[PDB]
Amino acid sequence: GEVEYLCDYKKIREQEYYLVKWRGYPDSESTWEPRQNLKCVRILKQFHKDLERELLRRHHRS
Repeated sequence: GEVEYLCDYKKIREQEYYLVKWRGYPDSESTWEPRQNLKCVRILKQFHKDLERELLRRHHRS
């Protein structure tokens, strides 16, 4: 299975999950996958940096 891109992130409650858009599936077929299922470290880093910037934007608002 190859991750094309990550769509979202959640943590319940110790366990982290990622909404994964799979290569060869349409966008609406993305599925939630626990961190250990995934090998795509570059994509994870880019995803996290992107989200970090958005939370920082929000932190500054306050």
